Amino acid sequence: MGPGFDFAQAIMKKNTVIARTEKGEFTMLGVYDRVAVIPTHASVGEIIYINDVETRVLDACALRDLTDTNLEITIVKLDRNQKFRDIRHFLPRCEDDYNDAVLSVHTSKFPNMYIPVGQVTNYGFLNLGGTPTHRILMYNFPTRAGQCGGVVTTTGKVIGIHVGGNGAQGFAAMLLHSYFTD
Ligand SMILES: CCS(=O)(=O)NCc1ccc2c(c1)OCO2
Repeated sequence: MGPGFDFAQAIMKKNTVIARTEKGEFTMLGVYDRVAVIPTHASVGEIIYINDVETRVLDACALRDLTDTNLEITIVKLDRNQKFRDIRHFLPRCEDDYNDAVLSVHTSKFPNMYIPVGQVTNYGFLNLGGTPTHRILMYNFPTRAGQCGGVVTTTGKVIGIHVGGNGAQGFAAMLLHSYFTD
């Protein structure tokens, strides 16, 4: 409808796949080469389904900060025959607050879904499903089961992936440029 949705659509159309694990279907953001991200609670194993194709996992790393606190991001390297468009230059370098964000989801259950979530707070610490978690972004939208892995964007920036909610608020794990240096 406007330039926020324009940027979100551009990311969804080229840089997302549908990931299936034993824990469900997730929106999965491809970042560069064969490297993607998913919420750690997806419990990635040795094999994952990518757009319903059986795919070997070459590496999977559940990220934690230097206090050894959960970040709820898993970085996955996929044995896939095709590279993602490199979008690392759209990742923020530092922790921040944002205005006018969009949460975008693409699954069998929620195809081509775009939610204007509005203002995003650098919330920080969250007890997420009983797990102490850092670098959480919060938005005041009643997000629901099926949105985990959804991409949080502003115009020109890919800032997080949706990891939970409390019925009234939704929570995303930050994406930082420093996670994907090589
Ligand atoms: C807190 C429940 S939820 O429905 O908001 N999000 C799914 C979820 C489930 C288990 C988790 C988790 C997130 O992060 C750590 O363990």
